[PDB]
Amino acid sequence: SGFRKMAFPSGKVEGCMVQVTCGTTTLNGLWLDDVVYCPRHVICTSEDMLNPNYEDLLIRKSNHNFLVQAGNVQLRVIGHSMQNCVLKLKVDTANPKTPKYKFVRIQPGQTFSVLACYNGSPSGVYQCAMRPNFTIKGSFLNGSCGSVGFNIDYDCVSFCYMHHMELPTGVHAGTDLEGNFYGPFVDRQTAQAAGTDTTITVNVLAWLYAAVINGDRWFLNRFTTTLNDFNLVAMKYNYEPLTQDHVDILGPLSAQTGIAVLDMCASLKELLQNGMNGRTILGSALLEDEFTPFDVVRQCS
Amino acid sequence: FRKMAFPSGKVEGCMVQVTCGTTTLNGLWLDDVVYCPRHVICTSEDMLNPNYEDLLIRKSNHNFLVQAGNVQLRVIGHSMQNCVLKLKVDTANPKTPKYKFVRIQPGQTFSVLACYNGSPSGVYQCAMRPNFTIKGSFLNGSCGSVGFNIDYDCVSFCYMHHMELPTGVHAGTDLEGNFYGPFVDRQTAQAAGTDTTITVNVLAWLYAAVINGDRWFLNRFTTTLNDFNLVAMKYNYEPLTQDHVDILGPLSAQTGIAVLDMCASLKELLQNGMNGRTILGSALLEDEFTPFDVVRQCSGVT
Ligand SMILES: *C(=N)[C@H](C[C@@H]1CCNC1=O)NC(=O)[C@H](CC(C)C)NC(=O)c1ccc(-c2ccc3c(cnn3C)c2)cc1F
Repeated sequence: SGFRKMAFPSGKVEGCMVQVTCGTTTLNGLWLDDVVYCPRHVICTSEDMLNPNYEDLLIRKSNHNFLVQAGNVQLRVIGHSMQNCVLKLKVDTANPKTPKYKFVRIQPGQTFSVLACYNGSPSGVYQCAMRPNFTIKGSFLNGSCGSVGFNIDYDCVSFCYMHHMELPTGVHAGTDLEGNFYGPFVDRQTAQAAGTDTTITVNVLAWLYAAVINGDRWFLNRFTTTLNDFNLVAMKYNYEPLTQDHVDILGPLSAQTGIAVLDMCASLKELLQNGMNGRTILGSALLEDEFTPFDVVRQCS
Repeated sequence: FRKMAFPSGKVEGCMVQVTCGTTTLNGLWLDDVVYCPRHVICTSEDMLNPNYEDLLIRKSNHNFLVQAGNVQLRVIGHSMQNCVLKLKVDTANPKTPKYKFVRIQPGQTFSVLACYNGSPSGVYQCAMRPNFTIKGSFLNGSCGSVGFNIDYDCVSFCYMHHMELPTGVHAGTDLEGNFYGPFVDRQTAQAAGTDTTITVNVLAWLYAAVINGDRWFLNRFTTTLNDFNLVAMKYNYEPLTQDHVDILGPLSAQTGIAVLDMCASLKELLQNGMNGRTILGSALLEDEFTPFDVVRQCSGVT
């Protein structure tokens, strides 16, 4: 038993982290085979970041302007290119610690682990979700750029996120490993707002099932609802609509607990309309939406 | 602020499986020794009432199967230290980090690398509760998973998982095999005492709120340590030790708020409540962030 926010073991990713420096600008890179991936704004000075013409800045750089360090060993850069907002540095040595890996672009609501790094050195690991407004509610300080998000399946690391920036509200924005931002953001030193965020309903439902599996049942009720009437209330409260695919992927939890998905939906509807009344669920005073159905099944089975 | 675990790679490189008969659990391979729970030498029926000295004298080195993945490590010695089994193996682990064995206090936090059949599955952050349980997340086969902190490049191992209690909390030992709390490695009804709130960590959390500009709860009073301890116990809060006051030193200096002034502010929060206001966005006080965790998350950690 037990239920905790849980990250993937980070060792396979730790073995890939390096430091990348251009001028006075240092951040993290990801070293896979003979290529180092990092945010392109490493090539900017402080004045460059206000309105950077990245292609001009990169054409004015040479290989020796990039200092790559794996621990105390300098890696010689022998080529460079740019793919969207990611800079790619070919080095003259293959990383012997390279895991089996893939690059994927995740969907809102999906979760991943973040290895927060500074100066190429791993600092901490934690679990994140892609928000519906395509920000992530991360924990990142100065120098964290180039830290990555990932999932692990068997022995294969699927990289899904590279960190680029923080927004005025404190949430974070970044790219996939092709350099394309999640969301309407740009790698420029300007204050940028996100769209209004919403709550990930399928994840809240998974977490309520987790609560039942671990003995928290006070929020249950006899009632059921139709899917449409649930979605009407959900949208009223800025919750994402629940699709039939969502109902289906909740099936295993429904069977494990004996609680139909639409019965649990009636419970959540009651919680939205009435609140928690000073009570807590799994120790939380708010409805948690950063566990997927898969996460709950994995931790409870 | 968010619970974050230490990077787990240095510990992942030390996880192995240990099997006796059909019982498999996890072990920790450091240099040429593997550490694991001694109840690996028990059958399910043995666990109801085990005699560990008598079970272990019937074992030889060749009864223990130690595997790093599919690779067997030959056992060349064995001994029991309290509730931990130590197996000397014929291979020194090339991935051995700099390490230490530490016994932590209630309230201290650590990362747990949850493992199954020697294979790391997940990492999460835990606090040792004042009743010497942890609110962990463990399935069957997780025994022998370890808890740790990392300081510079040194791994301090502080917990090895042994058992689940009726309330669903977890119990275990340090790496010298001494249980935290009054628990035993026997399959009987065991109860954790009623738990309490970790005062030193609530104070750390309040300092963290002040650092972020959220300081409505600061009052103009101070208190003595004795008076605060006596009041706090009436609210199911732990009393503070001198060591607690010391580890709050850095946050007190960073904010300019004496530890005892913050104690008086917390005392007011307890006697008067929150009154529908929040601290760091939350209506509950958080008690599983240590002073070190606050400094970690707010500053550059390795
Ligand atoms: C990578 N190392 C950093 C990570 C940042 C640093 C602070 N916390 C993080 O997560 N990335 C950057 O510094 C990027 C560089 C860009 C991509 C060129 N910039 C930012 O993260 C960034 C940009 C703008 C603001 C900002 C600007 C004006 C504001 C704000 C609030 N009110 N006004 C008027 C915020 C902040 C910011 F961190």
